[PDB]
Amino acid sequence: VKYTVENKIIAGLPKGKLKGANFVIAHETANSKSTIDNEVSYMTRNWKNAFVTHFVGGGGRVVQVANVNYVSWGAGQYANSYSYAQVELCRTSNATTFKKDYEVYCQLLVDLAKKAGIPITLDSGSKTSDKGIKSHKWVADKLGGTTHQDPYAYLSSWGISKAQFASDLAKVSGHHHHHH
Ligand SMILES: [Zn+2]
Repeated sequence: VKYTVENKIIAGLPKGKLKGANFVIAHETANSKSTIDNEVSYMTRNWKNAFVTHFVGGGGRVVQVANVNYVSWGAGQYANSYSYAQVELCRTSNATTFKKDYEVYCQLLVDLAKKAGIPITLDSGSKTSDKGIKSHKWVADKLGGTTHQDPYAYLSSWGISKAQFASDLAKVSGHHHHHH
């Protein structure tokens, strides 16, 4: 799947070194009324409270709001010290929009993991040494420093289980000539 990264990197962010480039975090906004543009404007003004690296939404748009391979304030202190990137899915009520949003979400999570040298697994293991794509839920369950459970409630409303999300991420990495 093809996408365009819109550069809206927030001016003035800290560029904190990671303890390791071990995770890519899978989020969603939990906001049934916001657009991706609303989310980007809000996070620009409120970055001191929280920020991620990327939004996905608005029909498979990507907006980058922070550089990767530095701390982002997205998932509590324990995940934030080990997250190469943090990718946040915006909501839609439109099935055509969602299919675009979701395909691009899966492609971007795999693209970032591959660039960081992180395995394409979902919610594997239990520690900061278990590299991979991690839901906010897995961070809450295994590391603490947060209680959020995204993105599974939202994916479930669109008929996508955790098992289906794992299999969809593997299908991106499993493409013929995805890698050497
Ligand atoms: Zn989250």
